Amino acid sequence: TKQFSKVVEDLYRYVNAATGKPAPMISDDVYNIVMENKDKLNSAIVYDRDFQYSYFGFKTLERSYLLRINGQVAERPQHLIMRVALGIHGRDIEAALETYNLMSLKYFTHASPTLFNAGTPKPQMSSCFLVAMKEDSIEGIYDTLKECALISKTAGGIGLHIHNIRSTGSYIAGTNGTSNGLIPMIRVFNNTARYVDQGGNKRPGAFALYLEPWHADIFDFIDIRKNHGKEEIRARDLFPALWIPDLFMKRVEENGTWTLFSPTSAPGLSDCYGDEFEALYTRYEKEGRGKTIKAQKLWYSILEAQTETGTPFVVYKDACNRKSNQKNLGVIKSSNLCCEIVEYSAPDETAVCNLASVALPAFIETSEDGKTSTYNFKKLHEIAKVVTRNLNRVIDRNYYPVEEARKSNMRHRPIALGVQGLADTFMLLRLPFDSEEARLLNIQIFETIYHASMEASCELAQKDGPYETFQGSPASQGILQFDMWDQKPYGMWDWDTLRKDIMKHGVRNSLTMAPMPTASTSQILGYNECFEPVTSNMYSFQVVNPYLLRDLVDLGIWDEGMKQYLITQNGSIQGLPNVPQELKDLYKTVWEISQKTIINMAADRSVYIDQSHSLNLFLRAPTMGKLTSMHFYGWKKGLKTGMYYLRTQ
Amino acid sequence: TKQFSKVVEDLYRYVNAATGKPAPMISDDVYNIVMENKDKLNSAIVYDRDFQYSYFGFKTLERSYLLRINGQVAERPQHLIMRVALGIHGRDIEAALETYNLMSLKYFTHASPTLFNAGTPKPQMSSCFLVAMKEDSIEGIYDTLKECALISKTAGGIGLHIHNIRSTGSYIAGTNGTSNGLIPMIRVFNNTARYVDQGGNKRPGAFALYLEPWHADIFDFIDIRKNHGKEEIRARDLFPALWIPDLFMKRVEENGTWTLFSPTSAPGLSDCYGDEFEALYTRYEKEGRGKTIKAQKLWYSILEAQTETGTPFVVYKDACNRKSNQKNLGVIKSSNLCCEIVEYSAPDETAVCNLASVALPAFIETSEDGKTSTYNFKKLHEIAKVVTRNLNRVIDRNYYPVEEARKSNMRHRPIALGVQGLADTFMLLRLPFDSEEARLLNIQIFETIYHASMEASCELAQKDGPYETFQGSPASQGILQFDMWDQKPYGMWDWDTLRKDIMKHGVRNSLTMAPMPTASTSQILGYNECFEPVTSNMYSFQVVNPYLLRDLVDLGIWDEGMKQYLITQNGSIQGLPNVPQELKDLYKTVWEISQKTIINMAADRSVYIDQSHSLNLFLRAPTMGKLTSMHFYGWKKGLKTGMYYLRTQ
Ligand SMILES: Cc1cn([C@H]2C[C@H](O)[C@@H](COP(=O)(O)OP(=O)(O)OP(=O)(O)O)O2)c(=O)[nH]c1=O
Ligand SMILES: Cc1cn([C@H]2C[C@H](O)[C@@H](COP(=O)(O)OP(=O)(O)OP(=O)(O)O)O2)c(=O)[nH]c1=O
Ligand SMILES: Nc1nc2c(ncn2[C@@H]2O[C@H](COP(=O)(O)OP(=O)(O)O)[C@@H](O)[C@H]2O)c(=O)[nH]1
Ligand SMILES: Nc1nc2c(ncn2[C@@H]2O[C@H](COP(=O)(O)OP(=O)(O)O)[C@@H](O)[C@H]2O)c(=O)[nH]1
Ligand SMILES: [Mg+2]
Ligand SMILES: [Mg+2]
Repeated sequence: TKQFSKVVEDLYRYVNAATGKPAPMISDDVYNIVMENKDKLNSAIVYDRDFQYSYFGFKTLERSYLLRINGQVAERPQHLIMRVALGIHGRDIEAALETYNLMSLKYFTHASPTLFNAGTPKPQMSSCFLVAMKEDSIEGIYDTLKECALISKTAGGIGLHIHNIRSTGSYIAGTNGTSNGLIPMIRVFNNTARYVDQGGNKRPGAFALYLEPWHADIFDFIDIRKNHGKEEIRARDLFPALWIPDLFMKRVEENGTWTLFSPTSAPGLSDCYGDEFEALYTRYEKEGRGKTIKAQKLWYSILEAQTETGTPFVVYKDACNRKSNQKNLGVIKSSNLCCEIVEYSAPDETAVCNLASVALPAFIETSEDGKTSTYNFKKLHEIAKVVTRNLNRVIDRNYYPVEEARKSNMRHRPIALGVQGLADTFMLLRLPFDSEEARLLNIQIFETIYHASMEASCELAQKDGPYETFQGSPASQGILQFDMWDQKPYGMWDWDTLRKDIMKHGVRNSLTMAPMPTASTSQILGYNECFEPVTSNMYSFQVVNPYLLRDLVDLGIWDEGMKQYLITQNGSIQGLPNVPQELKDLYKTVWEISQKTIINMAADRSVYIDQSHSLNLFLRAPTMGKLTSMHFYGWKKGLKTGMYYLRTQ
Repeated sequence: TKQFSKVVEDLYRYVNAATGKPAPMISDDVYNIVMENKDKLNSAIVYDRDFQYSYFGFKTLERSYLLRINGQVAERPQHLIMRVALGIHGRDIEAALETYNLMSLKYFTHASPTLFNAGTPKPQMSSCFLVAMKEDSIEGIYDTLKECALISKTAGGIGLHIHNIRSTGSYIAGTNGTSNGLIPMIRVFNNTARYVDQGGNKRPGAFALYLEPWHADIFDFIDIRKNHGKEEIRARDLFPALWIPDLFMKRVEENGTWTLFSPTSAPGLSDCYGDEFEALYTRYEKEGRGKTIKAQKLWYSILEAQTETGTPFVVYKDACNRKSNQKNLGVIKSSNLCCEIVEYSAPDETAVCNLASVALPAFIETSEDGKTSTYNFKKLHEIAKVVTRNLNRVIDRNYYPVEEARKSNMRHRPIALGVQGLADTFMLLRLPFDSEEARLLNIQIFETIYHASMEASCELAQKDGPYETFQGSPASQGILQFDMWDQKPYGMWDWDTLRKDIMKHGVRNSLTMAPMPTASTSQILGYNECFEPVTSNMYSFQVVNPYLLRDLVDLGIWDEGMKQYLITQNGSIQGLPNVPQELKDLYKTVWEISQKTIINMAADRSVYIDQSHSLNLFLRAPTMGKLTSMHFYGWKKGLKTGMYYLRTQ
């Protein structure tokens, strides 16, 4: 079917034939809206815009995104986009059309759960949940398990922190028995992640687990992904993530000692950070409450697990807490599944985020005369304020799987904007990733996205009031993200006036920035993942980097001896017979870029990031000394997410 | 320590040294009682009675029963017995001493959880829980999981019925996904049984699962114990039990069809029985709601699973429901872990039982002159009324792990008396198990235990009122167990007067009889398990049946050629060179007794059994035809528990 209202009509009237059950795929209010504005909405749609998707991006859309009736596809990409626009915007037709246009022209896109569920009856548009283990008891464990199950019924990944659970051998009152510890309890959770598929479909598993490196069960925990296992000791479908206090990095650097506690013989450690933590830790240590070991014995094991599995993830507890606008809430005990979100959670508050990404290439414009291109920072600023408003709408229109998630979200209203196609943007603008021009561009991009999102949230706070927990926040006092890094902003945008308005009117959102992986939403738009360099100049069907391809032909030098060398060399063009140094410098693979520049750039953009970002590390010829220096480099650079995956060859 | 109050004192003042935590092992009221009656209670104890336990029975007591302080034993058997007596009886010192005496002289014993926890702070003295799957939803599954976890924190086995859970492929509303079915949900439960050890001690695993043979997931379910598995398809630590409607046995016998439904496409089947079930089933069948198959295809698979694993257990739904005094409550959906308990359960009611067993040998008395022995039915009657009162006390003094278990138990007050050492009783009295004299003795024993327990409960109903749900019950109408089998009682006891009193005054207990396996409590007292024949005349340390041993020597014929033949022949004396036919007939192994006599005897005693009993079947040279005839034999004999385990050689 062409006509959109006709498509909506089918979707809405759909009935499951195998069961005789009316199975509507559109909500009542979004049906009524479409029908009450059929002519406007149908004639707004430009189907020519369906041809903006590459063969692969469209096949990503077809396989898992466009709504289906009886297994056959029912939605054209333009129909999905308008459905999302209405689901987000409802009655505000003006904004719906604005978002339809911006999205269909590929200026930005919303995270997968949004694309799946916006305008449908069960509108669960959130990607992230961070859950607190409720209590160190069988009941608390099982209330928490139930909660993960209920959340796993819907789209979205889970970060779960377990710092409060009794380690192996700890005592259980009213029985000569002792605790089994973390591993056997992790196994239960792993099994629940395997069971709750949403049925029998394909994105299954995936809980990230958060632990501080002092927990006595740590050596087994970091190893939960080891493939050569002792079998029952592992958790195949779960991800270990380390919640590292500075003290640990210090002890490792000093080649000193590290002490392992059960939370029960050393209470309160995860409910403080910084100097208060170091004082409590050091006191417990001297009081003989734990099992002292050599710091570097744990370190060696961490690196060994990382080298082999790519995990555990590394997120610095102290950086996260010290530099968070949610610090008036209490101590943040975890990140999330992909290490971008940094939000407070408690037994009654399960932190949620809704994400979107701005497509960075869309703002490159030659508009001057011929050839020479610039970057439209003004349009970016403009779009980022649109994306900001959309994500607030989503907050209010979202259906929450559990009450801890609704209570959390309505209270603090956190939002997460990110990017895709940074590599595309550098490549188009003739900038090497490690160039000074790339370094500058990365700072200014993140500056304007942050400023925009903050300005738009301040405007929303004027219309609607600040978020419930604004007062007492570092924003209420004028302390914006970069301030908490003790830096002046780059200064492309007027921060004094914005800060002046925040202090006066509030912001609508406790948080706004968390550049995410964009793993599937980068494929729809056809750009490179988030903020990371190209991994290979040969996609695989087998595709060669389009900006590379173009360049080779313009030089004549593209034959077959060129096509074969690329498949040989893993899409690297370094040390290749007849290629200019300019291309070599431009089309470096991530394996060919100084992991130090990656971390520098990460640290530069990080002053404009409210939350954190999913920072993969790529080591070509990996060693323990090499990896050690990347961890400590990022740690001293003040990073929140020292490391997402360790990807290796 | 000798002195009991001194032993109590230590137990009560105990402190966990590893943690500095006061870890009392006696309750406050039982401490105060002991101290307030020290002289009476200490001088009541006869330590000479500790020598009534065989080497093996005492080592059973030492290993897991007598309370420990720092791993060292702290309790003499006489101390445990008095602790149980007080835990059960509290302030009623008279009854405490009565029970101490009867128990220490080995007239009866209480079930393991009682021996473990009576008089201790967390007094969980129940052995059995039957749990209802709460709802066909992720929430209901997980509320139920939590509940099993909480119950598995304490002693006792669980029967769980799952008839209401959507089979594989069934539809899930608000998602193109479909159900995973029973197997993946069973796997979750299996994993929770493995986790909740009570810590790190030794009786772990064990949930029995109840399903009607019409559930579409049945072929995989019956196979959950198969050792040669497809791995993830199994549930190693759980037990399948079949809840079989008569219709199924009919269809199998008629070589007809059997139809498999999801509970969602055929609702209400587990919430009826008998003719109402057959009408609803047959209607669903004709309406095309299920997947028709040949009855005998399911049958063949059942027998194949049973032959290999010993499971599933077989309990007849219709026999259980038709012949239950709890039938005014609603339709009973399961038995329990060992197939003795038949009690109603609902999402808000989790059926509980407290068990004890009467030691059948203790009532044999020569008292006449010389040699000739009789059986004291009058003393048995007397003791069984004591055991009855004790188990009511336990109801009121028990600590319930979950509120569904307390609500259930306080309402209907079910009790479960059983026996051990029936084989000992036959062997002592010179009766072959398959003799007419054994057959008679089995009937009269079960008659007097039933009558006693009923009389004592009627007396309690006069003191305390009938149980909440007495009115409307078959007991309130004069329908006692045997009446529901359309039989006159054997007539050793005056049933008219008892029935007359019940009708007038009520009974305290909805149910009273459920002969259980006695697996460990038969070893303490040193008798053969429950009501089953000796399996071998050679225990194994290696011990030969004591009544056999004695007989051989009295005949001279006991050398070493005799000792070696017994270890050869698996403790069988059939076809053995120089042994009288009288001994052969007396010391038949269970493998040498007509499984038909077993079932006859089972069916005779079953008219005096309120609930059911744990009826193992023993097939020497097993075939599908042989097994088939035992199942149908027991089914037509009207048995509730057609089969507990299939034990084989
Ligand atoms: C019962 C049980 C608990 N545990 C763990 C889970 C919890 O983290 C921890 C204690 O939980 P719980 O024992 O359920 O909580 P509790 O009320 O008994 O607390 P306490 O005994 O200390 O007063 O023990 C096991 O590992 N295995 C078990 O069998
Ligand atoms: C969500 C989910 C449910 N199930 C099973 C568990 C339940 O038995 C059954 C439905 O449970 P639920 O879907 O949790 O209950 P519901 O509110 O969605 O009920 P319905 O959709 O039919 O209105 O599906 C799975 O096997 N896998 C899954 O991923
Ligand atoms: N459950 C689940 N959630 C995921 C997965 N990948 C990403 N997410 C969630 O979505 C967020 C970012 O997703 P991203 O990789 O950018 O992909 P996108 O949401 O499809 O655009 C993370 O913070 C996760 O919580 C997954 O494989 N499983
Ligand atoms: N959890 C658990 N419960 C059991 C086990 N064996 C028996 N039970 C429970 O106790 C009841 C009868 O136990 P029985 O075998 O006679 O042994 P006893 O309770 O130790 O005397 C059953 O109905 C079960 O619910 C076991 O191995 N594990
Ligand atoms: Mg507790
Ligand atoms: Mg439901």
